[PDB]
Amino acid sequence: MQIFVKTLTGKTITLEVEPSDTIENVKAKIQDKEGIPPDQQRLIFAGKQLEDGRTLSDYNIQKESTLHLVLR
Ligand SMILES: [Zn+2]
Ligand SMILES: [Zn+2]
Ligand SMILES: [Zn+2]
Ligand SMILES: [Zn+2]
Repeated sequence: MQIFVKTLTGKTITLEVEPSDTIENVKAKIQDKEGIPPDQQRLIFAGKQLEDGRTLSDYNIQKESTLHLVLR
């Protein structure tokens, strides 16, 4: 599954993931791409705040879905 993560500046990160990847796994991948620490990352998909220990398929994230890094 290819997904897109937009940073707070709107830069697109493209990631290759599996349905069972956790959000914590996705935060690690974002750290590798952009140097953003996982504990500073907050992700949203379709208005939903994404929890570290749940999976992409738990949130119905699919091929070409876009997630956003946001502020609290
Ligand atoms: Zn894939
Ligand atoms: Zn696998
Ligand atoms: Zn994985
Ligand atoms: Zn795996």
